[PDB]
Amino acid sequence: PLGSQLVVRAKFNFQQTNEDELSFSKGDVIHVTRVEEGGWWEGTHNGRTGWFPSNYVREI
Ligand SMILES: [Cl-]
Ligand SMILES: [Cl-]
Ligand SMILES: [Hg+2]
Ligand SMILES: [Hg+2]
Ligand SMILES: [Hg+2]
Repeated sequence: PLGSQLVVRAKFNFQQTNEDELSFSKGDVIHVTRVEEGGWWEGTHNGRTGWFPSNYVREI
């Protein structure tokens, strides 16, 4: 559970590949909540929480 206040911006549109993943549109800002090796981070956006590809975002 990330303690710092990391925010990222989506570089692409992402359709969740699983129910536990975050769908989002290019330009959306995501608040990172978990960061695990493997390329998938967990995050929040508009009250929704889930995993997403870390290579789809740019740290703000
Ligand atoms: Cl969205
Ligand atoms: Cl948005
Ligand atoms: Hg992956
Ligand atoms: Hg969203
Ligand atoms: Hg939003």
